[PDB]
Amino acid sequence: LATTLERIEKNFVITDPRLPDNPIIFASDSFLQLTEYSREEILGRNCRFLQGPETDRATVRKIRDAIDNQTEVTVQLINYTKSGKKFWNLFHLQPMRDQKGDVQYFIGVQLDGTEHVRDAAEREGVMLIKKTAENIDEAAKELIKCVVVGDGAVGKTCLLISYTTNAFPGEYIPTVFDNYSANVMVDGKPVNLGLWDTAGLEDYDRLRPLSYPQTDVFLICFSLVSPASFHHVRAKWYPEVRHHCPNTPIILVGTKLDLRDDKDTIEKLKEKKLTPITYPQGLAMAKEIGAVKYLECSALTQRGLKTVFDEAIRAVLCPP
Ligand SMILES: Nc1nc2c(ncn2[C@@H]2O[C@H](COP(=O)(O)OP(=O)(O)OP(=O)(O)O)[C@@H](O)[C@H]2O)c(=O)[nH]1
Ligand SMILES: Cc1cc2nc3c(=O)[nH]c(=O)nc-3n(C[C@H](O)[C@H](O)[C@H](O)COP(=O)(O)O)c2cc1C
Ligand SMILES: [Ca+2]
Ligand SMILES: [Mg+2]
Repeated sequence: LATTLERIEKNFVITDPRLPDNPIIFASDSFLQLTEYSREEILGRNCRFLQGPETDRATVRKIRDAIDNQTEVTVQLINYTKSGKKFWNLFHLQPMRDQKGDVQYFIGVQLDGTEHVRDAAEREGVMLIKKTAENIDEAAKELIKCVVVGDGAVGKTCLLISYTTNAFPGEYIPTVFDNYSANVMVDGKPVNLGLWDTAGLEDYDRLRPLSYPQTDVFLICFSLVSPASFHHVRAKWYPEVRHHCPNTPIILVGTKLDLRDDKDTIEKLKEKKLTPITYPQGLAMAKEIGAVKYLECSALTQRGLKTVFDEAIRAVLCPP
């Protein structure tokens, strides 16, 4: 079918207006190059970070008004790179609607230059960016939406960071919402996967479901070394997901696989009169909640990590 997003060699972002402050959920390589930001630095944030001292605030208000009214707009305004380099941005914004006809995303295309353009030059630029926006809209239809839920501190953010950047973040900072992207080869075909990271904390219960509409697959995560997090799969995560999304495939993911055989961890659990969750126990839970797959992984060693996302995609593309 249609091209994937990574083949569109233009500056653009896609945002999710259902989440607080309409954050970026996809950014093109060209946009990264233009703006000097890393992908993780800007995914999960509102695009206003591009603005600065010389930006015309009236023009910014036009953009806000268009977003609020869910209509397209085309403007020119001064923006800045991460290092403070000024550029002119011939900017086009348009809503992307789902099958029903409701707004699902906003698409924004930037044509960068060194001055405000007019007459013929303006007309040419506007035509180019509008065409680009239409190509993005077609390609974005196949963006797979995967939402990751589970208790606080089970490793949701670490596994996303490990998978998408091969690093390990370490120092625990609780998440509100954040987003990650991956282009994954599945049976020799490129697939764009969007990953919505969410807050495990119960006090975020009223916000979390803002991420749920139009989800293609859920990963419900629990730590293999926290029996409480495992029990919460049955008591909390499964029922919450099913309440909003009765028919969406779930993959059950056991995290921190590397700690299941860790001597200190086993000893600490023993002090609490507990033991790690075993593979057979995790599998039985998966069957209980009707998960299409049960998988184990470590963000630290990356063991099993690739398979998680490969199977998330297959759960959507290859539904038996
Ligand atoms: N040994 C080991 N530690 C891990 C692994 N994954 C996460 N951790 C540790 O667990 C802590 C919590 O990880 P996070 O990914 O931030 O937890 P979270 O699930 O995103 O928590 P919330 O954002 O609050 O919902 C991290 O500080 C890591 O040090 C892992 O695979 N192996
Ligand atoms: C799809 C999308 C792309 C955007 N791209 C830019 C951009 O390239 N440059 C910019 O200055 N603002 C951009 N914005 C506008 C800001 O995100 C924000 O909507 C604007 O600053 C007005 O809202 P605010 O007053 O709350 O900041 C974009 C918005 C969306 C929805
Ligand atoms: Ca981010
Ligand atoms: Mg997190």
